[PDB]
Amino acid sequence: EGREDPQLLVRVRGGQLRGIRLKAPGGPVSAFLGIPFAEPPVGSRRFMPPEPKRPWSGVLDATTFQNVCYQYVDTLYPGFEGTEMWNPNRELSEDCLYLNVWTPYPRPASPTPVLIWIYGGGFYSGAASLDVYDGRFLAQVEGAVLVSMNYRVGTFGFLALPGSREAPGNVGLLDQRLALQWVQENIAAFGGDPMSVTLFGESAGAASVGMHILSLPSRSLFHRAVLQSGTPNGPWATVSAGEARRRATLLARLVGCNDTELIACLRTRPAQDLVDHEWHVLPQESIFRFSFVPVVDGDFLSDTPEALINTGDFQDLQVLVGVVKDEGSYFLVYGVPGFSKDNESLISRAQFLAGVRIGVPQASDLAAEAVVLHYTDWLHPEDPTHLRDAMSAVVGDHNVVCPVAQLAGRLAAQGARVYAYIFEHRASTLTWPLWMGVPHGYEIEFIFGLPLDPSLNYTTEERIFAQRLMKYWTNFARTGDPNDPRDSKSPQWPPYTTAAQQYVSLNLKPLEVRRGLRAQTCAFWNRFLPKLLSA
Amino acid sequence: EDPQLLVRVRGGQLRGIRLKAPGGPVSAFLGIPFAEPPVGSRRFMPPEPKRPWSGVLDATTFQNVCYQYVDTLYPGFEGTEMWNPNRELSEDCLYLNVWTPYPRPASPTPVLIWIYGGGFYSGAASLDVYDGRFLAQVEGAVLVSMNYRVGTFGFLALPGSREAPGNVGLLDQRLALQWVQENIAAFGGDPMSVTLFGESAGAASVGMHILSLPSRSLFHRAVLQSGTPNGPWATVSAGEARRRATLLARLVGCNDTELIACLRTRPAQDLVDHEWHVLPQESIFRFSFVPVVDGDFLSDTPEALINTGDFQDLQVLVGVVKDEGSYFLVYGVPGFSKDNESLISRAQFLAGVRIGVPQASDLAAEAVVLHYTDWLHPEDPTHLRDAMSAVVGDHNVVCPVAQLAGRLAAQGARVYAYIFEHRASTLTWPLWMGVPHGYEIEFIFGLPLDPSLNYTTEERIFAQRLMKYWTNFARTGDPNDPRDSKSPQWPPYTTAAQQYVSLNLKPLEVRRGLRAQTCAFWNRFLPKLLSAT
Ligand SMILES: *[P@](=O)(OCC)N(C)C
Ligand SMILES: *[P@](=O)(OCC)N(C)C
Repeated sequence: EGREDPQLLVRVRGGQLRGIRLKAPGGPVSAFLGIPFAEPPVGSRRFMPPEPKRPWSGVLDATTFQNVCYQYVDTLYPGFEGTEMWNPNRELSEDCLYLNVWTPYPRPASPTPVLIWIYGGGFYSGAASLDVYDGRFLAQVEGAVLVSMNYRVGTFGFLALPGSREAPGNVGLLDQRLALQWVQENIAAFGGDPMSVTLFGESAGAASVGMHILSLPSRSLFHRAVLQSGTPNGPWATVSAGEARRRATLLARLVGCNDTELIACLRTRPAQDLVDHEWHVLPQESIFRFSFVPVVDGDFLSDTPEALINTGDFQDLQVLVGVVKDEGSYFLVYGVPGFSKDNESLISRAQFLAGVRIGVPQASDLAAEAVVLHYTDWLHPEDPTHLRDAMSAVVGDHNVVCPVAQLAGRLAAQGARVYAYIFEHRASTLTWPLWMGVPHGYEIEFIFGLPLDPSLNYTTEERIFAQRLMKYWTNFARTGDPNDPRDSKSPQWPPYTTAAQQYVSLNLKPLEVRRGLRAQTCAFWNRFLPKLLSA
Repeated sequence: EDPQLLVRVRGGQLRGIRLKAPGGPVSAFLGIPFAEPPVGSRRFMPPEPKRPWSGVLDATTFQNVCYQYVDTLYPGFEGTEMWNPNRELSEDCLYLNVWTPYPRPASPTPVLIWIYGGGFYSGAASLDVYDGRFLAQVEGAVLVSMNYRVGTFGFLALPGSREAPGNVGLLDQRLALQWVQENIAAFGGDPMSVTLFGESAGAASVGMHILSLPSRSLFHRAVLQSGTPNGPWATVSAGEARRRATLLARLVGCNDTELIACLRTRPAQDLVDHEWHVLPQESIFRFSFVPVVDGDFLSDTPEALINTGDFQDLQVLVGVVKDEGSYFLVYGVPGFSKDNESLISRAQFLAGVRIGVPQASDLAAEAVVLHYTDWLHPEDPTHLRDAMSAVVGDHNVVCPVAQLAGRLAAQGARVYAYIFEHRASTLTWPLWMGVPHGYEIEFIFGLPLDPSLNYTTEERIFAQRLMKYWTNFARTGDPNDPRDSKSPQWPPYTTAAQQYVSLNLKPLEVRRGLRAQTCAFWNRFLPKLLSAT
């Protein structure tokens, strides 16, 4: 050193880092990108828990995003922004256990609340380095310290032979945990406050956040939580030990491969081979089902999430949870026949009954009859616009909206402070057709405040709206309360409670308060439908 | 010695009485016998035609009420008493009444035939609310009502036996309908335009004449008020009828022939004493002796018969009241009384549902609870009390009606449907019960036109409307008033549009779908649940 920017040299437990000064709309930020937090999980370490990163010599260059974890790359719609935005934007490699830090410039003198992002991607994709997770705006505008990590997805992060030493499963969850530990020990170097760490994540990121809520060793590593459109409970976020064993051994068969012999053989397989067969192991044709997800191992997850939400003590917990207007529309184009991004997708009753078997793949004939009976509009039972929307509702409700209600309910009753939202604003830029409304993931760019970049084409009300949301989020991280402590003018977001079940609408209009989160419909999914699966 | 009051029917001569209605005189022929008294060896037997009589039979007074249970739940309360027998009980009860305009119509007049309800265990054609003087006078209708056997006497069956074949109460009705084909012309009725109407078990009876071929030649149109032949309460299987019959026998100290002989030796009231101890479960809106699927009167189940029948040349008017379920809650659901407001608890609601849906398995019971609970206020007692009412009304009346209306329309019938929402000002039941079943009858019959009865002046205008709808329906097959416009028309009920009208003080409002979501539950899902316990 000697001739370079003094604000950009930091020491962490493993060594020296050089960050980069970055432009935000309203001024500069500090970014430290691609800080390794684990030994590269390669070679004999594939399928295994992360090991802490051994110290390095010299000044590690932390000025660019690092590798993205090895994963499936979607190609359904080439050139199409709506899908491309989620695709890896750095080299795919198994050597991907890196994390990123954004802080103000200059770094703050007093310790600042830390927000840690956990990306979604169904546990088979994702990357901390996508544009919509750019931490600079929350860093520049709200003075937050934002941290995001890569964690292993797909087989690499989730293939499990439960009980074995060499593939215990949940290791992707462990990468996340290791990055949380890294934050505890090192964030202060950046002016972060380790005693004020808030996890936020969306979809599998949200289910991830909830796993950490439910898993004791993770508990001491954060104080507050945000789950956007995802839950640790529900039909897709976990598999049983048996089922995980089953998918793992099938995948092994499909590629050539006593648990030791099998795993050892899997370890000799090229990464692309596992990705090529990843999708062939699901018990039924489905949507919103993923092959390698967190397992109920009786270790990380001591019991099913359903059990742990019911019987856990959430005394100390402030939690923000919510959903987008159309949780189910996105995946309809991936595998319900009838549906497409390129037309209105008006479907028939026949296509709807078939769609229900696909969106609720674990349902018997009777259970499905019940779904179809519930969501049919008996005045207009053949009406293709309603059917198309009912198909979206089934998928959205079953996988997200009702799980979120089950979670919000149990948490509030076990003594947690819960704030709930439904996000209803469709981006003016959005490239999915109108019929899809607000698909999951499309609140993210607002929360992170991307509309503040005047080069991005958002409307002026969208720029103001983004600021509102960044304020809710960072207020929540600061205090456990999304409300602005002075500003009593603006309508208050009340806690969600079992008695009143209040939540707010997030759109361009001021906060409006509503009651019951699809209460009638969720009684179907959460209370009735389980029992109809004891017959 | 008025010649207007003197008529020769096929069996001989009758002398009527001149009665007064608010706007003029009416000729009444009360207690005309249409069958041999069904007594002694005729108990449980089909009715035989009344033998001809000498001289002039006095038909100026209501005859006896068929032998039946009498309600004593709230002794001296007008709400219950208005349904109790207003004449002596007797097995000698097969009589009918005819009201006609005074003087007797110049040309053949459409006939309405009324069939009382009472759960097939009670009722009488002589109650004040079935008084036909108003329809006869104001609208010029020829109105006929008959007594039919009820309880064990009308409905006890040992199916297959010669001596108690079941459905005789219904055959009583059919014989009274035959009597009308043969005799109504003498009173200036048109036997070629006969319209049945009935309420509750009476509506079910109307529905069975629809589904029973030999009855079809005896009327041309039907009105079913708050009841249907299909659904949980109106029929029983042969197996189940045999079961209750043999159990009633055992209970009163008694091979088919031998068993019936013994039953015939018992005093009427001994049978009635044990009428209510034969039901398989604690229940409400369930009744021991009801029509039986006998392969004779009813060739198959009413469900089977409405799914496949051909109803091309049939006009039908069907409807329900706003609160079909409130009435029976006080008769055996803990927490319910007419005296307080019956704000019930959640536990009372779950136990109330096993009583309201007695044939429901544990899982089906739960589906119902989970459906009818308002999840925004799971434990509010007002909601829970109203949901209880709705479970019972929906399961027993509204959804069966929706089902019938759909089937009839799909299979060629011309159907009109209604919900009745006006609570009578004079009603003596508490407000929480709303509009209980049967409290439309007094309006259709035109009782508010009696200045002495203390109905509001709006209620009188309402009653006039209703009488016009019903009699227009009898005249033409269509309840709409030709002379009259814009304001608005009553559209036929169809499977596509599902249009019905609200009947209340405001002008007709057209609505679509009759508890459409909730009836999909009862009519489509619930059978599947139970079938797979
Ligand atoms: P989420 O992670 O969204 C991206 C696939 N999810 C739908 C589980
Ligand atoms: P309806 O006949 O009325 C009985 C008092 N019924 C509810 C079956």
